[PDB]
Amino acid sequence: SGTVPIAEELLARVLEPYSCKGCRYLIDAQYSATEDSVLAYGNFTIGESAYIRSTGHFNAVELILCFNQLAYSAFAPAVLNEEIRVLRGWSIDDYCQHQLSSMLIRKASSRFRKPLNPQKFSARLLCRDLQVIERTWRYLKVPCVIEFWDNGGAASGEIELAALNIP
Amino acid sequence: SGTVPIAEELLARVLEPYSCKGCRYLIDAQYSATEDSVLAYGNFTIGESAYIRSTGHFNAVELILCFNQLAYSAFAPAVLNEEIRVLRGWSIDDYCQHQLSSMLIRKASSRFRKPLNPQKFSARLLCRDLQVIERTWRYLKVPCVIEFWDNGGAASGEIELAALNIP
Amino acid sequence: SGTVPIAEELLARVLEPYSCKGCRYLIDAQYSATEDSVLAYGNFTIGESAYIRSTGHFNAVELILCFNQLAYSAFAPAVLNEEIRVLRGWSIDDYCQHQLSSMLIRKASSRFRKPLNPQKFSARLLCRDLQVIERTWRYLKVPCVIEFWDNGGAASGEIELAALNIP
Amino acid sequence: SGTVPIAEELLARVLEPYSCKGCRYLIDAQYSATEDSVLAYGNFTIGESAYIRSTGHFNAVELILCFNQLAYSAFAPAVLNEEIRVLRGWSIDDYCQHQLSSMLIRKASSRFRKPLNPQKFSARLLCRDLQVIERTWRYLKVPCVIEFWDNGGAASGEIELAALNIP
Amino acid sequence: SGTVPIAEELLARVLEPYSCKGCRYLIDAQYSATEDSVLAYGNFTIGESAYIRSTGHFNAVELILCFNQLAYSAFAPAVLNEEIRVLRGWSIDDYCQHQLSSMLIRKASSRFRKPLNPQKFSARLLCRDLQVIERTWRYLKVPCVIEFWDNGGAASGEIELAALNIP
Amino acid sequence: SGTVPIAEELLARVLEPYSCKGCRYLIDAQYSATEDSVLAYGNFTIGESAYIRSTGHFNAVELILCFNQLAYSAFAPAVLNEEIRVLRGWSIDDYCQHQLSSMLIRKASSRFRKPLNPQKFSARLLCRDLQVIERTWRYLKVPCVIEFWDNGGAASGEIELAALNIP
Ligand SMILES: CCCCCCCCCCCC(=O)O
Ligand SMILES: CCCCCCCCCCCC(=O)O
Ligand SMILES: CCCCCCCCCCCC(=O)O
Ligand SMILES: CCCCCCCCCCCC(=O)O
Ligand SMILES: CCCCCCCCCCCC(=O)O
Ligand SMILES: CCCCCCCCCCCC(=O)O
Repeated sequence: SGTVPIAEELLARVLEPYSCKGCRYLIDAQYSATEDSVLAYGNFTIGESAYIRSTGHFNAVELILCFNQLAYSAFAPAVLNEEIRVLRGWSIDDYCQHQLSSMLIRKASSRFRKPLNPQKFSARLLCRDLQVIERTWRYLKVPCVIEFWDNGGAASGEIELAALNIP
Repeated sequence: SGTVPIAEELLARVLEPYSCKGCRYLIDAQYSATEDSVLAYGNFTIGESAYIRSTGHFNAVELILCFNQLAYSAFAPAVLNEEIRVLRGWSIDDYCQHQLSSMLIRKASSRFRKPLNPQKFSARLLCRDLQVIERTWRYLKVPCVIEFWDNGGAASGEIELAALNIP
Repeated sequence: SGTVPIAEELLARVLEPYSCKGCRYLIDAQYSATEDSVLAYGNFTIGESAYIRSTGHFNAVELILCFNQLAYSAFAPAVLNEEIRVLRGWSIDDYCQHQLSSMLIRKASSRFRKPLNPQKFSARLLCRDLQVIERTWRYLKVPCVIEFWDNGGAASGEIELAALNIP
Repeated sequence: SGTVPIAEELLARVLEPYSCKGCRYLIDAQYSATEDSVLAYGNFTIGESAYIRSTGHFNAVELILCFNQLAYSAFAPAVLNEEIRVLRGWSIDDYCQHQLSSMLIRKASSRFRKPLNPQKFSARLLCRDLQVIERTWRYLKVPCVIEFWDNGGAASGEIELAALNIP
Repeated sequence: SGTVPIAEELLARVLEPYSCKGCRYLIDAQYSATEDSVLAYGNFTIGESAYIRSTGHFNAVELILCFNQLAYSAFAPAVLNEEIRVLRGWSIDDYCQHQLSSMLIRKASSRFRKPLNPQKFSARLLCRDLQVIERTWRYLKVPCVIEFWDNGGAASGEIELAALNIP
Repeated sequence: SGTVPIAEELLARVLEPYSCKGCRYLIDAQYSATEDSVLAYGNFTIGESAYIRSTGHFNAVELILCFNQLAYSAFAPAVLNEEIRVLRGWSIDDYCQHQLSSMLIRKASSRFRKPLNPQKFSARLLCRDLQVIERTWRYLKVPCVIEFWDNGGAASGEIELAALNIP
């Protein structure tokens, strides 16, 4: 690993958009960062779906939901301790103002094996080769890789984000 | 096209899992079917996210949410008028009992261009080469293709479903 | 890891060429796959050499023998669940017809430290950057990397395969 | 060349470990030797694989198998006529007691072009710069170079042996 | 890992420049090597600073000191068992004559989180893409990556070495 | 420049941690200061390494060692004449009690060209945009820039310090 924990209450701030909806599923997380890469791990629980009755399983909607929360979370301390080069110039204040409106999934790719236990599961996340793209929109493009597990069970994805304001 | 409409109140039954959560986004839909293929079109609106505060845009979570609703919906009249061969033996009664627990996204692939207007948008859906797979689980595998639009804007995906009970 | 197990009796089918000769040495295996990569782990035992009297150690012939069995095995479920892109179009039926005649070692590179216990040992295998080469022969070229251990002990190799029919 | 033949029945003694398994493939051989080098040539045939069903081709396992037999064979008369300096002190009696347990492949490197006819083929072998290494094990290290042919067809390798007892 | 241990007394020889100054801090180490890469792990203790009174913590000077010792150490057995290609032609005798004068840090990059316990800590080291550069000086350039830990605590660096004589 | 000299015997007090170890290398220094910046110049000599036998050159360990001494030294008169705003409230008495335990290198970045003559060399140092950071630790963060020269020869670095007590 080589990863430090992230303070709850940085998390709780970052994920308040979901918590004020009872949709925070990330219990705690640990990160590590460089000039151009972040690695994070998180532990999750799903009490109830906000959107459908009750599947009694994991869903694909919740994979995404958990990826968002972890990515959101993993980039917080990086930005704060100013470890991401391309993002120096953002305070954490900047980051939390640009969460909802300014950070987008461009393309994504999911795979599903043994259905995850929505109750106790975990994820590992790695975003790499971050690079800024100027034009008709100027965005930081963020290639990500995530993997879930828990009872066996696994899922994964390669998702590319766009983050809209920067630097 | 070559597609018939689907009665609301078949829809309303099928999508009640989302409606009882205020998360039905499919306004109406039209389908067409064969031995082994379904084509559907739908019109959507998103009043508010159930899960996050307010993005003011479309999300990836909602792409999936809309795909589910349309697929769910498109297969309803097919099963009822017994047009899907591999599914003859299901009443619509069977179908609605197997919605939540028995129908799953195996793998999926999303693409996003001009952000969709979450207020008034539409989708076109095509599932093809349905085929049953017996083994440690016996499922109908369902290769799907969907495309959204509205103001320009587009998104799309190739998602493979597993449906768990049948025939 | 992030790897699922492989059913014996898929194995037993795939490795029957060796078993009908009492030369199956792979006890069980676990794999993981992508568009263009496979990772597998296996556990081995050698009862007796088929070819020489008795060395009382591991040999280089048996390194190869074990690599073959694991590679053979690791690609089976990938092909079956159609996870390898370049190989979609093969059923598992195709695969088992092309095992003996159509899958070849082009070049290889071995290293040997602490002699492996031929009785209880294990391997880790990773094939990557698979790519098809058309010409006077049309083959899928398969760059592989394997490592053995057990009592300490280690061996390894970088072997390139050619698989002759496809796609 | 500049090479003398090797008596069958020296061969037959040396390769009995394989013959008692029906795995002797070296038909006859010729050698030449110096203080510190051996050159050998051999002619081979493979009736059937001992280990797999039937490939109908050459394999990599059999390349090694043939290298072993030829190396084993080429060093026999050298040791007997006491031509290898570092090995004087071994009778041929010593040599045949240390075959199985005491002679090992450290590292190896194979290349494969036109598939060899397993029925009628030949090899040329050259081991050079033999040198003894004392330590936690005391071995004679033996850098070797071999090349096969037959119908065209070629294969080759640079293999390093360790021989464990000496002098 | 996949790494063998390194004999103390190879270490003790290699690190004598520091030991004769009471500044050897590497207790033991394990390595693994290829044509062009070395991986090593080590365990350290710092009894007292040689240079300053007493900080009661880890320092940056000691990070470097430990990196040197581990790199010095990790390359020893590689060179001896002649596993590094570009360095074949050096005996270990060559290596120990070129330690002090001929091996240099060109550029380096350090990061520090939770202060390391100078008493019991460890490191992981990986040097890769070694390549020789001829000119006004002819050096082997050696891109390295190291990471420390122990009580939590972490530090890391990307340091590039120049080694001056070779091959 | 625009810099005043610093009295030896302020130096000698500040650097006693190194001198009592025969590791003071700063001969004399000159500084200049503002509300939030210090500039210093120093002249150095290295009699012998404390830690290794004898390289006959400059090392990276000694770059750091010299940076510490100069930074340590440059901040002394600033604090004394109370010129650093964020540090007013420290006497020089405070400063010398917090040297060893309370002043740390967070991250650092070194570059090396023409090897410095360890006998007669000089440095130029500039720390800027000092700013206090409250939290789980409350530190003054100190971004620094240093450059060495002497016979040509140059080295440089951007090092960030943390100073732990203040104000
Ligand atoms: C500046 C890099 C930002 C990385 C974290 C953003 C991840 C958020 C994922 C998108 C969430 C959403 O679409 O609502
Ligand atoms: C029998 C074919 C069923 C096709 C409609 C099923 C689509 C439902 C998509 C999965 C929804 C979910 O994961 O909650
Ligand atoms: C299509 C990729 C096939 C990968 C598995 C083939 C590995 C078999 C190794 C060669 C065995 C032999 O030479 O008999
Ligand atoms: C003393 C030199 C011995 C040279 C002949 C030994 C070659 C045998 C090759 C290894 C065979 C094996 O691993 O079973
Ligand atoms: C030939 C590659 C040598 C790798 C080991 C050298 C590492 C030594 C680091 C430099 C030590 C010093 O500057 O005193
Ligand atoms: C209050 C600012 C203090 C600036 C001088 C501190 C520089 C000391 C550098 C760190 C020395 C060490 O790690 O031992």
